[PDB]
Amino acid sequence: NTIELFYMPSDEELTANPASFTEEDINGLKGVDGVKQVVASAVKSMTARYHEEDTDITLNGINSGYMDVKKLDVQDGRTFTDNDFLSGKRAGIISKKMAEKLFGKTSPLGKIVWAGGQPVEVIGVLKEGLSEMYVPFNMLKTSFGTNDYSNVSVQTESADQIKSTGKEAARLLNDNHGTKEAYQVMN
Repeated sequence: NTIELFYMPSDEELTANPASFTEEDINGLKGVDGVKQVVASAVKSMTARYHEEDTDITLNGINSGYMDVKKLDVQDGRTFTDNDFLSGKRAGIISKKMAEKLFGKTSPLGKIVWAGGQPVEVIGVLKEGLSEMYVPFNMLKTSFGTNDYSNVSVQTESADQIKSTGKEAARLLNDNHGTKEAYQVMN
């Protein structure tokens, strides 16, 4: 019962204005009829570093709805709290693979990993294939200057709402951005 929103401007759209979702967008969507939850992330590739070890990782800056909806399961340590998202703490939850690459069999919990030159305390390792770390989206703003989400889905209350909620959510997006039909769900 989730549907993803995409940004694809038409030629009619591009020649009026020479994938971006704002915080305003994420907050608006939550109030769209039929929306149970908003699933939002900013996905970026970069190197992560601990001591003498380097690996390439996926860093996901997410909102509070993302964990909610995604069956993301922490095996050791803890998951994010709503205040972690609020304050944008320098806190990260890492996959088993990236923990193994950077730490081997040593516990990563409490250690500082440097992602793209930014320090992040590992507060959780996920249940078990990819090297990826999750951090509060608000941490991306201050640390990397990332102020938009790259990927957004909405979860509906029921399956029969997808078509209409999806459409409404897409219109809302277009209206916030002043675009005609750039934002859309699959028809």
